[PDB]
Amino acid sequence: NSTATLCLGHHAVPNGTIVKTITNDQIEVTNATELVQSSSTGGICDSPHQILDGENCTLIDALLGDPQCDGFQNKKWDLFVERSKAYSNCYPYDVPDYASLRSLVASSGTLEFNNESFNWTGVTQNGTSSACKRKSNNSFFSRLNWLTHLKFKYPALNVTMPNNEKFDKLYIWGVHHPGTDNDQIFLYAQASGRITVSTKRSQQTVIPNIGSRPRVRNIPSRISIYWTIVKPGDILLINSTGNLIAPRGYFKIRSGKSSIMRSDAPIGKCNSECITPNGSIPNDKPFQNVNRITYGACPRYVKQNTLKLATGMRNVPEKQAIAGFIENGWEGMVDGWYGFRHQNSEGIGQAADLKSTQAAINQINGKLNRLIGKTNEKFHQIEKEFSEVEGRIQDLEKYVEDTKIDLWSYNAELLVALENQHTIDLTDSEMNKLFERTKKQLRENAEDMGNGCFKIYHKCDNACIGSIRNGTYDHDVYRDEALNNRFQIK
Amino acid sequence: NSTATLCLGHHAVPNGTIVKTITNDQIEVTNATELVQSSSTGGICDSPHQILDGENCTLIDALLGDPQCDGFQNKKWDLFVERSKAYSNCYPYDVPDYASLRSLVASSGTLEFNNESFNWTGVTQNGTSSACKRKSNNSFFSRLNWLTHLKFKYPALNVTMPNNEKFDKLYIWGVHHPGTDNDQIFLYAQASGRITVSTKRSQQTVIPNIGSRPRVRNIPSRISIYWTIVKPGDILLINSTGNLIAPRGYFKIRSGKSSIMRSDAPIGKCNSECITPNGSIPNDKPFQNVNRITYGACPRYVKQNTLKLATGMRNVPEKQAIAGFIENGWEGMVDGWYGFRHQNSEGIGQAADLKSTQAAINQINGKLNRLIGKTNEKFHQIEKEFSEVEGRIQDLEKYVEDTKIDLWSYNAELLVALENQHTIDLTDSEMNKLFERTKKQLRENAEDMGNGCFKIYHKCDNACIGSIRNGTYDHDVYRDEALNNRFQIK
Amino acid sequence: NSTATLCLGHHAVPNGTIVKTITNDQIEVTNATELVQSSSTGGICDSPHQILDGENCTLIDALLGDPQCDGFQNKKWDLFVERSKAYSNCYPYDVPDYASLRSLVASSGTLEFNNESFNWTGVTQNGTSSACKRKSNNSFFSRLNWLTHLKFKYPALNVTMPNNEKFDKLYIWGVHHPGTDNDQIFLYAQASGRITVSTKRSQQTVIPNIGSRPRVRNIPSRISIYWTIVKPGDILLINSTGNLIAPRGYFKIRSGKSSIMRSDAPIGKCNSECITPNGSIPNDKPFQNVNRITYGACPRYVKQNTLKLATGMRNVPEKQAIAGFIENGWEGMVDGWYGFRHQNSEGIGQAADLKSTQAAINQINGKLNRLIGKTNEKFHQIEKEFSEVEGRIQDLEKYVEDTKIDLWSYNAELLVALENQHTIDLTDSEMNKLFERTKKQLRENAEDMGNGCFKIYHKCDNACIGSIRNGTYDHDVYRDEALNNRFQIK
Ligand SMILES: *[C@@H]1O[C@H](CO)[C@@H](O[C@@H]2O[C@H](CO)[C@@H](O[C@H]3O[C@H](CO)[C@@H](O)[C@H](O)[C@@H]3O)[C@H](O)[C@H]2NC(C)=O)[C@H](O)[C@H]1NC(C)=O
Ligand SMILES: *[C@@H]1O[C@H](CO)[C@@H](O[C@@H]2O[C@H](CO)[C@@H](O[C@H]3O[C@H](CO)[C@@H](O)[C@H](O)[C@@H]3O)[C@H](O)[C@H]2NC(C)=O)[C@H](O)[C@H]1NC(C)=O
Ligand SMILES: *[C@@H]1O[C@H](CO)[C@@H](O[C@@H]2O[C@H](CO)[C@@H](O[C@H]3O[C@H](CO)[C@@H](O)[C@H](O)[C@@H]3O)[C@H](O)[C@H]2NC(C)=O)[C@H](O)[C@H]1NC(C)=O
Ligand SMILES: *[C@@H]1O[C@H](CO)[C@@H](O[C@@H]2O[C@H](CO)[C@@H](O)[C@H](O)[C@H]2NC(C)=O)[C@H](O)[C@H]1NC(C)=O
Ligand SMILES: *[C@@H]1O[C@H](CO)[C@@H](O[C@@H]2O[C@H](CO)[C@@H](O)[C@H](O)[C@H]2NC(C)=O)[C@H](O)[C@H]1NC(C)=O
Ligand SMILES: *[C@@H]1O[C@H](CO)[C@@H](O[C@@H]2O[C@H](CO)[C@@H](O)[C@H](O)[C@H]2NC(C)=O)[C@H](O)[C@H]1NC(C)=O
Ligand SMILES: [C]C(=O)[N][C]1[C]([O])[C][C@]([O+]#[C-])(C([O])=O)O[C]1[C]([O])[C]([O])[C][O]
Ligand SMILES: [C]C(=O)[N][C]1[C]([O])[C][C@]([O+]#[C-])(C([O])=O)O[C]1[C]([O])[C]([O])[C][O]
Ligand SMILES: [C]C(=O)[N][C]1[C]([O])[C][C@]([O+]#[C-])(C([O])=O)O[C]1[C]([O])[C]([O])[C][O]
Ligand SMILES: *[C@@H]1O[C@H](CO)[C@@H](O)[C@H](O)[C@H]1NC(C)=O
Ligand SMILES: *[C@@H]1O[C@H](CO)[C@@H](O)[C@H](O)[C@H]1NC(C)=O
Ligand SMILES: *[C@@H]1O[C@H](CO)[C@@H](O)[C@H](O)[C@H]1NC(C)=O
Ligand SMILES: *[C@@H]1O[C@H](CO)[C@@H](O)[C@H](O)[C@H]1NC(C)=O
Ligand SMILES: *[C@@H]1O[C@H](CO)[C@@H](O)[C@H](O)[C@H]1NC(C)=O
Ligand SMILES: *[C@@H]1O[C@H](CO)[C@@H](O)[C@H](O)[C@H]1NC(C)=O
Ligand SMILES: *[C@@H]1O[C@H](CO)[C@@H](O)[C@H](O)[C@H]1NC(C)=O
Ligand SMILES: *[C@@H]1O[C@H](CO)[C@@H](O)[C@H](O)[C@H]1NC(C)=O
Ligand SMILES: *[C@@H]1O[C@H](CO)[C@@H](O)[C@H](O)[C@H]1NC(C)=O
Ligand SMILES: *[C@@H]1O[C@H](CO)[C@@H](O)[C@H](O)[C@H]1NC(C)=O
Ligand SMILES: *[C@@H]1O[C@H](CO)[C@@H](O)[C@H](O)[C@H]1NC(C)=O
Ligand SMILES: *[C@@H]1O[C@H](CO)[C@@H](O)[C@H](O)[C@H]1NC(C)=O
Ligand SMILES: *[C@H]1O[C@H](CO)[C@@H](O)[C@H](O)[C@H]1NC(C)=O
Ligand SMILES: *[C@H]1O[C@H](CO)[C@@H](O)[C@H](O)[C@H]1NC(C)=O
Ligand SMILES: *[C@H]1O[C@H](CO)[C@@H](O)[C@H](O)[C@H]1NC(C)=O
Repeated sequence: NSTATLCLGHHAVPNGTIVKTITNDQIEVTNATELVQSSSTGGICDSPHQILDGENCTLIDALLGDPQCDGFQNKKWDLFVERSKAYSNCYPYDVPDYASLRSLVASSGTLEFNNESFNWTGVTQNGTSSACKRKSNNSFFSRLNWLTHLKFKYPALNVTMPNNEKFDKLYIWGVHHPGTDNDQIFLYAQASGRITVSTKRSQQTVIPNIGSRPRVRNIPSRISIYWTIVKPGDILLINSTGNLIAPRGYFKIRSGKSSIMRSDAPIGKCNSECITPNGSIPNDKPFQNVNRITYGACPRYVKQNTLKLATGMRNVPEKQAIAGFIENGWEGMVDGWYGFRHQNSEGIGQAADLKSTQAAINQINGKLNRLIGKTNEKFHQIEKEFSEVEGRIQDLEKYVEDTKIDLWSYNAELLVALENQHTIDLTDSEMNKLFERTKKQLRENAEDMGNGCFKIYHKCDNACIGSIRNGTYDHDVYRDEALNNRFQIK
Repeated sequence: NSTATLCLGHHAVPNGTIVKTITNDQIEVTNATELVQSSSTGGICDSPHQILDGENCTLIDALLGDPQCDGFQNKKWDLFVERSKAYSNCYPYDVPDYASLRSLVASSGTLEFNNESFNWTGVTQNGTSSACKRKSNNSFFSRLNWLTHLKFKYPALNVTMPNNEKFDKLYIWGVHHPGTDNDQIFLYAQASGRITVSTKRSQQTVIPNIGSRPRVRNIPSRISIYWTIVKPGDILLINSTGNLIAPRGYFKIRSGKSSIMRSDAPIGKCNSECITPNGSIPNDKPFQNVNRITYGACPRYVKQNTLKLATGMRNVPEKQAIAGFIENGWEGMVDGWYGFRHQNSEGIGQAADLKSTQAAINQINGKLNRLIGKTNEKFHQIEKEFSEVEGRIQDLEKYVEDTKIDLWSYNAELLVALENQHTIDLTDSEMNKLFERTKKQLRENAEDMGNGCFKIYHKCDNACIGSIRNGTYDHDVYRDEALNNRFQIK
Repeated sequence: NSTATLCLGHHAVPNGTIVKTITNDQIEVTNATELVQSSSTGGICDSPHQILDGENCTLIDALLGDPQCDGFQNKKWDLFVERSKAYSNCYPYDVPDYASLRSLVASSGTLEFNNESFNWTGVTQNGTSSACKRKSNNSFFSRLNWLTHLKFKYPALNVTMPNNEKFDKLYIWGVHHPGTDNDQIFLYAQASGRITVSTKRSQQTVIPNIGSRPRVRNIPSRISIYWTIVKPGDILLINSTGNLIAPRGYFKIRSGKSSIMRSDAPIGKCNSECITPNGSIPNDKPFQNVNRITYGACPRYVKQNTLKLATGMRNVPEKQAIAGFIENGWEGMVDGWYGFRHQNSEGIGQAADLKSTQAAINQINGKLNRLIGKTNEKFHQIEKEFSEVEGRIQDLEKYVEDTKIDLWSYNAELLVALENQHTIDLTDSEMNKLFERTKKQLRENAEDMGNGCFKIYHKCDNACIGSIRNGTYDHDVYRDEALNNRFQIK
C-alpha cells in the first residue's frame, strides 16, 4: 500500500483478421473490410440505365430491319444487350467493318429512323424473298428497298437526297451479289456494274460480284452492307445500273453515353449502377474481379480476388498483477479501443478513454469515406473478347487492356499496403500519445514500470485515478508524499 | 523566483492554406504551392520550336501544292499548326487514309521536294483547270502533273524512276475520276482502265470510276490521292492508259521530333517550351489541366484542376504565462520556424533556432526541386479529337488516352497526399527533436511541464538561457541548486 | 569509479552505398542491391521455351513452303526467331496485311499442315518456276498449287471443301498477277477475271492485275497471298476462271502462348526464362532496361538504368570515452547490427544485441522476398519496332508502349524511394527501441547522457552489465546505492 498502479492499454478481440502492410506480409488486426467485389447477383438490373435486350436480334439485325426485330423500331438505349443465341433470319448479308458499324450505332444509342421519298423512277421497288418472311409473307429488311428492273429495263440511277437538317444523317445501304448470271439478268435486265454513293466529302464505289457462295438459309447470293454519314449542307448521291439495295431514309445519329454488351444474364426488375456481362454488381467497393467488361459507375477491374483494408488496430492476445499495452492487449476492454486499468486502495478497475478511441475511429472512417461508394462512371469503351482471329488490331486492343489491368492491379496492391501501414501507425500512435500524456501529468509522482504502467508513489483512490483519466490531476498536491516514498532508503 | 521557464515552439501565420494528406482530407499549413497548371497566355510562342502556321492551308494542301499554299514550298517545322478556317481551293480531291498521310508528313517535318524528269513521251503534260487558279490563270496542284491525250492518242505508259540516293523518297500521285464518259474520252481518248504503281516491294492498283459526285467548287469529278515510299536501290514503276495524275518528283522523308496540331491560337513573339491548342503554357509545374494535346517539354495532363503541395508545417493558432508547442503555435515568431521562449530574472524573451528551421526548409526545397521545372518532352503522339465518326480505331485511340489520363491523375493524387504527409511529418519531427535535445541538455535540472516547456529549477539568467540555446549549457554547474529546489519539502 | 557507462549503438561499414529515399536524394546506407537488370549474356537460351530459329526463313516463307524452308514443315514453337538476314527465294509475292498473318500464325505456334484432295478437274496442276528451285529442279511453294490450262482450256472452277472436323482450318491461297497479256493467255488460255473464295460467313473477291512490276529475282509478275479461316460445320468454296494459286490443304490453328521475335542473337544451350532480342536475361530483378521487347517470365521494362534498394541502415562514420549512436556509428561492431558498449570496473566491452539485429534483417529479407524472383510471364504482345512508315496504326502502337513504359518507370521510382525510406525508418526504429528498453530497465539508477549512453550510478560489473543486456537486471537491488550517488551534494 501507500502506492497505486495505473496501466494504459488497448482492446483485443478473439476473432482478428489478417491483412498486409508495408512492414508485414501478414499481420492480424481487430477488423478489416473487403475492397474487391467478387460476386454478382447474376442478373442485369433494368434500372437506372435504359436497357434494350436484343433477344434473338443483334443490333445490326435490328438496324437493317430483320422482321423478327420489328419490335425494336425507333427504340433508344443506354445499354443494348446482345445475346449469344441471336441469329439472322432474313437475306444473308455481310458488313465490311461490321465491328465499326456496330460500335458507332451502339454509341449513338438510337434506332430512330426517318423515311425519305427517293426518286426511283423507272425501276420496280420493294423486292421480297422467301428467305425473309414477315407474317408468313415473302418480305425484306424493313429499312432497305430492293430495286429490280421495270419492264425489262433498269435505267441508270442518279438520285440525290440533300441534308437540309441541322443534324447528321446515317444512311445504310447495300449491294446485291447474285448467285448466277441468270439471276443478274432476271433481276436487273443487264450485266452487273459498279455502284457509287457519294457526298461532297466522300465517295464509296462497290462492285457487285456474281457467284455462288455456300447456301445460307438456302440462299447462295449475298448482300454487302455499307454506310454513309451525311452532314448538314451536304448531299447524298446514289449512282447505279443495278444490284442496289437502296436506303428508305436515314437513322438519326446522336452522341452520348450509350454502349452495347454481350451477355446471357437475365434482365431483372432491380436497381444497380454497375453492369457487367455476369450481371449487375454492387459498387460500394473500389475494385472488382468479376469482369473487365463494365458499364456505368463501376469498381475498377483488378486481378486480385481479395484485398483487405484494416479497420482496426493490431490484434494482440492477453498475456495470462495488472499490465499495460507492452506486448499485451485487453480482451475485456469492450467499451473503448484504448483505456486505463488501475489498482489502488479501493480495488482494480478499468475505464475506456473516449478521446483516443474516437480519434482512431474518425481517421479510419475518413479513409473508408475515400474508398467506399466513390466509383466513377465509364460508358462505351473497346471490345475485350473476340470470336474471330484478326491479328494486328486485336493484338493491340488486347495489349491495351492487359496493360491497364496490370497497372490498376499494382495501384490497388500498393494502396492497400500503404493504407494498412498507416492504420497500424495511427492506432499505435494513439496508444503512445495516451501513455505520454499520462506520464506528463504525473510529473515526479510516478515511475514507468516498463510494461505500459506507472507506479504512482502515493495513495491514489478512485477519485484520484479519475482525476488522472480526466486530465485534472494536480501533481503538486501529492508531490511531497510521492517524493518521500520514491527517494526513501529501504 | 529561483526558477526559470523555457518553452519550445514553432511559428504560425495568420493566412494559412488547406492541403490534403494521407491522414487528413483537409489540414491547414503555413504555405503551399500549386502543382497543376490551369491557365495559358492564349498564344502559341514562336520560340524555341520552329512553328509553321498553315493559315488557310492544311498540311495536305501544302503538300499537293494548292496555289494559295505556294509560300510553303520546301519549308520545315517542329510543329505545323492547322487552323479551323483552312480550306482547299484547287481540284476537289480525297485521300484514302488521309489521317495516315497527314501523320507521316507531319512527323517527317519537311516539305522538301526534288523535281525529277519523268519520261512522259506521247501524252500532253501540265493540264490545268479553272477550279485551281494561280495568279488568275487556270492551273493545277504544283507537285502534280495532269497528263492528257496527245493528238487523240494516249499510249500505254510504263515509266520508271530508280532511287539511286541513300535516302527514302516519298511519291504523291493521283487518279482522276471524271464526271462523265464524255470527259473520259475528251481527256484520255479511250475508256478508263486501271493504274498500277509498283516497286520491288509493293504494288498499288487503282481503278478510275467515272461518275458525277456532288459539285464542289462547281466540279463533279474527283482526284483520289495515293502515296508510295521508295527505298534506296528500289525503283518506282508507273503503268497507266489514262486518268493518271503524275508526280513531278519526290518529297524527302525525314525522321525526328516534328508534329502537327489543330489550333486557332495566334502565334506570338515569345519563348515557351510547352505548346497546347489553347496556347503555350508555363512548364514549371509537374501537372496541367489545360489540354490533353501537348507538344514539347510539358507538364502531364491530369483531371484535377488544383493540387496543393504543402511548403510549410501545420498552421496552429496561438492560445490566448508563456507556453510551448503543445496545441499552440507562435504568430510572433517571424525570424524562424522553430525557437525558444523563456522567462527568467531578466524578463521574457524569444529566439529562433536556426538549425531546426534550416533543416525543415532544406527538405522542403529538396522536394520542390524534384517536382518543379522537371517536365519531360513529348512530340508526335496520337490524335485526341475527331471531326468524324469512325468506330473501332477511334474507340481504341480514345480509350488509350482516357486510360493514360486516369492513371496519371491517380499518380498525381497519391503523390501529393504522400508528399504532404511527409512534410507534416518532417516538420513535426524537427519540433520534437528540438524539444528532446533540450530535455537531454537539462538532465536533472528541469522538469517537463507538459505544455512544451521546461521548469528549470535554478536561477537561469539571459546568458544561461543562451547557453541552452547554443548547446553549451553545463548541467553540472547548476545541479546542486536544481536538486535542492526540486526535491524540497513544501 | 562508483559508476559505469552503458552505450547503445549500431554498426557502420567502410564501403557504404548511396540510395534515394523520400527524405533524401542521396543517403549512404551500409548495403544495397540493384533492381534494374541491365546486361544480357547476348545469347537466346534454348531452354525452357521451345525455340524455332528461322535462319534464312521468315515465318511467312516457312508457311508458304519456300524450298529453303522445307525443314520447318509441321514444326511448333513457343518462340519463332526471325533473323535480319532472312530472304525469300521463291516466286515473288506480297501479303496484303502481312503483319496480321504473321501475327496470327506466330500466336498459333504451329506449322502443322494437313493435305486435302481438292477436285481440280479440267486444269493442269503443279506449275513450277526457275525462280523457285528445289534440289536444282524448277519447283514452287510446297503448300500451294499453281493451276494452269489443260489442252488450252481453263474451265470455270467451283470447288468445295467442307470442314467436318471439330477444329478450325486456316487456308492460305493466292492470286497470280502475270507480267503481260501473253503470259495470261499462255498460262490460263483466256483473259483474267476475278477470284472469289467464300464460306457461309465470309467472302473475299480478288482481281488479278496484269502488268510488269520491277523484276525481283528476274520475275516481273507477282503472287498476292490471302487467307481464310473455316469453322467446323462451314465450307470453303473456291470460284475462279484463272490466276488461282490454290491451297493443297489447311494449317491447324491453335491457341496458346506462342510468339515471334526479331533477333540476331545466337541460340545457346542454356536455360533462362526471359528472352529479349539482345539475348536471354536473368529474371531475379523486378525491372530491366535491356529491351522493351520480351518473352517469358521477365522483369518489367523501365527507362532507369539503375535503381538501388537499401538492404541496410544509414551508414554513419565513427567520431574520433565510449559513445553511443547519437551522430555516431561503430565500425568495430562486426557481429551484429546493434549492440552495447560499456565501461565499468573491469574494462571497456562490446556485445551485439541479437534480437534487434535479427528484427531488422528479417524485415529487409521480407521486402527482398517480394521483389526478387517474382516476375510475371507475358507472351505474344504488340510489335514495338517497325521497318516501314505507316502512320495512324503505328502511331497508336508506339504511343501505347511509350505510355506503358513511362507509367512503369514512375511506379519503379516511387516504389524504391518508399521502400528505402521504410528501411531507413525501420532500422532507425530498432535502434530507438533498444535504447528505450534499456532506459526502462534502469529506472532511477541511471541518467541519459545525451550521446546514446547511460551513466549508471552504481558499481556495475561484467555480470551486472550482462544482466541489463539479457533483460534480467533488477533495479531494486541497486536503487539505494544509485539514489545516494545521484542525489548527493558535491
Ligand atoms: C458451285 O458449287 C456449289 C457446291 O457444290 C453449288 O452449291 C450447291 O448447289 C446444290 C444444287 O443446287 C445444292 O443442293 C440442293 O439440292 C436440291 C436441288 O433440287 C435442293 O432441293 C436442296 O435443298 C439442296 O440444298 C447445295 O446446297 C449447294 N451447296 C452449297 C455448299 O451451297 C453451287 O450451286 C455451284 N455453283 C454453280 C454456279 O454451279
Ligand atoms: C446526276 O445528278 C446530279 C444531281 O442532280 C447532277 O448534278 C447537278 O447538275 C446540275 C446541272 O448541270 C447542276 O446545276 C447547275 O445548273 C447550271 C447549268 O447551266 C449551272 O450554271 C449552275 O452552276 C448549276 O450548278 C447541279 O449543281 C448539280 N448538282 C449537284 C449536287 O452536283 C449530275 O449532273 C447528274 N449526272 C449526270 C451524269 O446526269
Ligand atoms: C515496263 O518497263 C520496265 C522497266 O523499263 C520493263 O522492265 C525491264 O525489262 C527489261 C527487258 O526485258 C529488263 O532487262 C533485261 O534485259 C535482258 C533481256 O535480254 C535480260 O537478259 C536481263 O536479265 C535484263 O534484266 C529489265 O530488268 C526490266 N526492268 C525492271 C525494273 O524490271 C518492262 O519490261 C516493261 N513492261 C512492258 C510490258 O514492256
Ligand atoms: C450514273 O448515272 C449517270 C446518269 O444517269 C449514268 O450516265 C449514263 O448512263 C447511260 C447508260 O449507261 C448512258 O447511255 C449515258 O450516255 C450516260 N451518261 C449520261 C450523261 O447520261 C451512269 O451510267 C451512272 N453510273 C453508274 C456507275 O451507274
Ligand atoms: C502497262 O504498260 C504496258 C507496256 O506499255 C502495256 O502493255 C500493252 O499495252 C498496249 C495497249 O493496251 C498493247 O497493245 C500491248 O500489246 C501491251 N503489251 C505490251 C508488251 O506492250 C499495259 O497496257 C500497261 N498496263 C496498264 C494497266 O496500263
Ligand atoms: C464460278 O463457277 C461457276 C460455275 O462453274 C461459273 O459459272 C459459269 O461459267 C461459265 C464460263 O464462264 C459459263 O459458261 C456458265 O454459263 C456460268 N454459269 C453456270 C451456272 O455454270 C462462274 O464463272 C465462276 N465464277 C468466277 C468468278 O470464276
Ligand atoms: C426481288 C425478287 O426478284 N425476288 C424474287 C422472289 O419474289 C421469289 C424468289 O423465288 C425464286 C424468292 O423468294 O427467292 O426469287 C426472288 C429473286 O428473283 C431471286 O431469288 C434472286 O436470286
Ligand atoms: C486538263 C484539261 O483538259 N483541262 C480542261 C481545262 O483546260 C478547261 C476546262 O473547261 C471546261 C476547265 O478549266 O475546267 O476543262 C478542263 C477539262 O477538260 C475538264 O474540266 C475535265 O472534266
Ligand atoms: C506454270 C508455268 O507455266 N511455268 C513456266 C515454267 O515451266 C517455265 C518458265 O520459263 C519461262 C519459268 O520457269 O519461268 O515459265 C513459267 C511460266 O509459264 C511463266 O514464267 C509465267 O510468267
Ligand atoms: C468492421 O469494419 C467495418 C467497416 O468500418 C464495419 O462496418 C463493421 O461494423 C466492423 N465490424 C466489427 C465487428 O466491428
Ligand atoms: C427466339 O428464337 C427462338 C428459337 O427459334 C424462339 O423459340 C423464341 O421464341 C424466340 N424468342 C423471341 C423473344 O422472339
Ligand atoms: C426522277 O428522275 C427522273 C429521271 O432522271 C427525272 O426525269 C424526274 O425529274 C424525277 N422525278 C420526279 C417526280 O421528280
Ligand atoms: C464472369 O464471367 C466471366 C466471363 O465468362 C468469367 O470468366 C468469370 O469467372 C465470371 N465471374 C463471376 C463472379 O461470375
Ligand atoms: C510559399 O512557398 C513557395 C515555394 O517555396 C515560396 O516560393 C513562397 O515564397 C512561399 N510564400 C511565403 C509567403 O513564404
Ligand atoms: C485566307 O482566306 C481568307 C478568306 O478568303 C482571306 O480573306 C485571307 O486573306 C486569307 N489569308 C491568307 C493569310 O492568305
Ligand atoms: C520514253 O519512253 C518511250 C516509249 O516507251 C521510249 O521509247 C523512250 O526510250 C523514252 N524516251 C527517252 C527520251 O528516254
Ligand atoms: C483549352 O481548350 C480546350 C479544348 O477546346 C477546352 O476544353 C479547355 O477548357 C481550354 N482550357 C483553357 C485553360 O483555356
Ligand atoms: C548486401 O545485400 C544483399 C541482399 O541482401 C546480400 O545478398 C549481400 O550479401 C549483402 N552484402 C554484404 C556485404 O553484406
Ligand atoms: C542461308 O543463306 C546464306 C546465304 O546464301 C548461306 O550461305 C547459308 O548457308 C544459309 N544458311 C542456312 C542455315 O541455310
Ligand atoms: C470435279 O468437278 C467436276 C466438274 O464440276 C465434276 O463434274 C465432278 O463431279 C468432280 N470430280 C470428282 C472426281 O468428284
Ligand atoms: C539491346 O538491343 C537494343 C535494340 O537494338 C539496344 O538499343 C540496347 O542498347 C541493347 N541493350 C543491351 C544491354 O545490349
Ligand atoms: C413499297 O413501295 C410501294 C410502291 O411500290 C409503296 O406504295 C409502299 O408503301 C412500300 N411499302 C410496301 C410494304 O410495299
Ligand atoms: C510543264 O511541262 C512543260 C512541258 O509541256 C515544261 O516546259 C514546263 O516547265 C512545265 N511547267 C509549266 C508551269 O508549264
Ligand atoms: C502434284 O500433283 C500431281 C498430279 O499432277 C500428283 O501426282 C503429285 O503427287 C503432286 N506433287 C508433285 C510434287 O508433283
